[PDB]
Amino acid sequence: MVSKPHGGKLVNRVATEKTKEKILEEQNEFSKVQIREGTAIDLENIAHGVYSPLTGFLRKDEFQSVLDNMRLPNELPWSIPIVLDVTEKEKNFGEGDVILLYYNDTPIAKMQVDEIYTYDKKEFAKKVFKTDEEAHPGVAKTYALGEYLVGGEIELLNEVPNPFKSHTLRPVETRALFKEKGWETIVAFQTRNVPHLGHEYLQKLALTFVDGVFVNPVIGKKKKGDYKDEVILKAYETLFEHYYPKDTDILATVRYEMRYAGPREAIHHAIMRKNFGCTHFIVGRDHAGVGDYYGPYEAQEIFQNFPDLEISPIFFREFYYCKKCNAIVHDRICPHTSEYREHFSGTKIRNMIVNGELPPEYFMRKEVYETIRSFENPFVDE
Amino acid sequence: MVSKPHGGKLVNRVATEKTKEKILEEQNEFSKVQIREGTAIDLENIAHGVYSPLTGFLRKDEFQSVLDNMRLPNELPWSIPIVLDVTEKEKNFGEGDVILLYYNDTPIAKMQVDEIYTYDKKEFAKKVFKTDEEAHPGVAKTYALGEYLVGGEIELLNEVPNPFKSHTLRPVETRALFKEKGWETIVAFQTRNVPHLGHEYLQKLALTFVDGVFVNPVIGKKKKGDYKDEVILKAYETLFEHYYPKDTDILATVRYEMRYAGPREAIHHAIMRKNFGCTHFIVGRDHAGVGDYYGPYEAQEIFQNFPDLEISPIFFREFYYCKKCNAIVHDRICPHTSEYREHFSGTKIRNMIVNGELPPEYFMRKEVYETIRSFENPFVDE
Ligand SMILES: [Zn+2]
Ligand SMILES: [Zn+2]
Repeated sequence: MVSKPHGGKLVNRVATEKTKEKILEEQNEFSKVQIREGTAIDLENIAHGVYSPLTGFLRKDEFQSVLDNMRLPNELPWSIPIVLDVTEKEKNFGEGDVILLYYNDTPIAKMQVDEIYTYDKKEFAKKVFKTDEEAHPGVAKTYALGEYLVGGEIELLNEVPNPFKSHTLRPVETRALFKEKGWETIVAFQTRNVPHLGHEYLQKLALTFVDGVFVNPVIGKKKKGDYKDEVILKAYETLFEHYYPKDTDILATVRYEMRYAGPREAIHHAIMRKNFGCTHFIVGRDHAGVGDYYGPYEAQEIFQNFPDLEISPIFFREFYYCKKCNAIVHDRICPHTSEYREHFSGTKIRNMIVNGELPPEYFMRKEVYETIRSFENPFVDE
Repeated sequence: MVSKPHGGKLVNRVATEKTKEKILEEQNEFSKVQIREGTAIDLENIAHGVYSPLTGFLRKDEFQSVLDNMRLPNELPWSIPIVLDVTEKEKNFGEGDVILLYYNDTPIAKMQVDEIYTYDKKEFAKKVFKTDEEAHPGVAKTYALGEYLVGGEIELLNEVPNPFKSHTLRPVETRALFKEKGWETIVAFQTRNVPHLGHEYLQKLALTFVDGVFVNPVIGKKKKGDYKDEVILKAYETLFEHYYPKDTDILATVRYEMRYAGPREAIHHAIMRKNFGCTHFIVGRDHAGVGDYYGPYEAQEIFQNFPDLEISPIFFREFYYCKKCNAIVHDRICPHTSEYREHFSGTKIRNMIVNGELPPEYFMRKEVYETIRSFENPFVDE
């Protein structure tokens, strides 16, 4: 098969050097609106076509459509609302104006404001997140938004500084990379942790029916205790060098603030990976879900409502390392009792390292452990 | 699918207790013909339906058809000639007579002689074995046969004494066993050696797409150096107990003298396994072939000429244990050089044990080794 960008064509909303030049000369005659970091990232994903066919923030009819149907008005799958919020005090502009969107003191984007509209916060929250419980991070963030959403097209002037720009290839680059290597089918594997054997098992299992693997670590906010992103990248570089043939794998990052919308977000992740050029998308259990809100297989079941998605989700059956079979196996072929079975848990393996323990090599490749240990502190303190 | 016996129906040519009674009272009025042990085994396989639809030894038109087309006159696949040979001196009978076939001083079968015919030994040999080189065991055995072949139906009175009768279930028993366990698809795995990890890998790999596995050790002539058959059976019993879930495997023996006909014999083995009730038949490299006569994949390629065989051959791609991946892998997913790779060789593993060495556990399950070692001598001295 061939991977076509969501909506037919890859969006490019980067500003010409002529536009960025004049904007900053004439910036005092443009209303400024402050945005959060998550939004500045959304704006680079719009500009670089990661959110194709979006060309800016959603207008009213599109927002309502996304809430009610997870589709755009024209029926194209779209499941995560991409919106810009302002309060009454922050609203120093009107419909038709051109405004500048600032992150701190940096102008990130100019925006042609098409529509300024209101919304029901309780409907927003319940429909996106399937709950109106304030304990849910996303419901809490929805309830904190400004009263007004602002729809219209953007042009990217500046982007938030990225330490790993070298790894952050945009969709036009990953597509050309797939084509150079002769890959017609490509499987996306999304992660925010170092690779364990379970991860490798799935990726090499996909290698049997797909030409290549696109490992796509997400750069986002870090809880205290997570692996530093540098660590995830170096660990994966060690894995590929030592255990993968050379023309089977591509590693590039993408910046994206998780909304923890559960199954509604798995569709979004598939759309982003489609835009990168992928034909297939591995989906695991509890994907982008928050415990006690979404079922483990919920994020798999939702793809039944999107036959038209044109990227193939891949669901794998349960598996575990067996210490008597000495192999990754499954219940159908292994008769051994629970003490021989080791289920893979990125969290248990991380806590091991945090507690000063060595993961067995049926959990973690020796060389991957040595790479993690080569950092004086591989974990975020903030 | 459902497994139907070759030709539609399972042959039973066992003699009634009334026939065996009178035959031995009136034996002095029946010509006796001495047969080889291989032939007495052929006769039990005919009687118990292992050779369905055969009901005795082939007549002239059928023999010619099998040589030229590997099919019976009615076009049914049949590839190995099942014939009874006598010399001029041994021929104490005529067409229409009823004769007794003796192995030593034991009457094994009575036979209604339909046809006594001649044949060209050089054609026989070249067509069955693809060579007329006397160095080929089968060509040498063909050249030693009596000048006359004898066609006609048999009835089994006595069979060669079998130490493992308890394991030698006939096709009517294995079919009923499959049905009792609810297996609709069954895969045959044929062997004459103890199980190594490669064997287990294939059998459990088949378990993913088939309901059960039918491991079918062949009892036949033993070269000096082979494992005793008792050892193969106990080793497999240890393997299943320790590494297989309980309702996935069935182990029964069959007695059969290999003709070393290469690909022509792989079709015969599939027909025998079909008659046992199997739907699928694993075929490995150099199956029933003699080195420097048949290609490694020759025995796979021949099934292209038998679409109508109604038992599905299974061909597996190359694989090997990797001592850095620590797993059975393949070239597509493993980049490591030749010193990390261990290809499975039942012969190399046997020579290890003969030379007093311990096979690594990536070659042989600890418990399987301990079972073999539990015999004071696990190898045949003659
Ligand atoms: Zn096990
Ligand atoms: Zn390897």
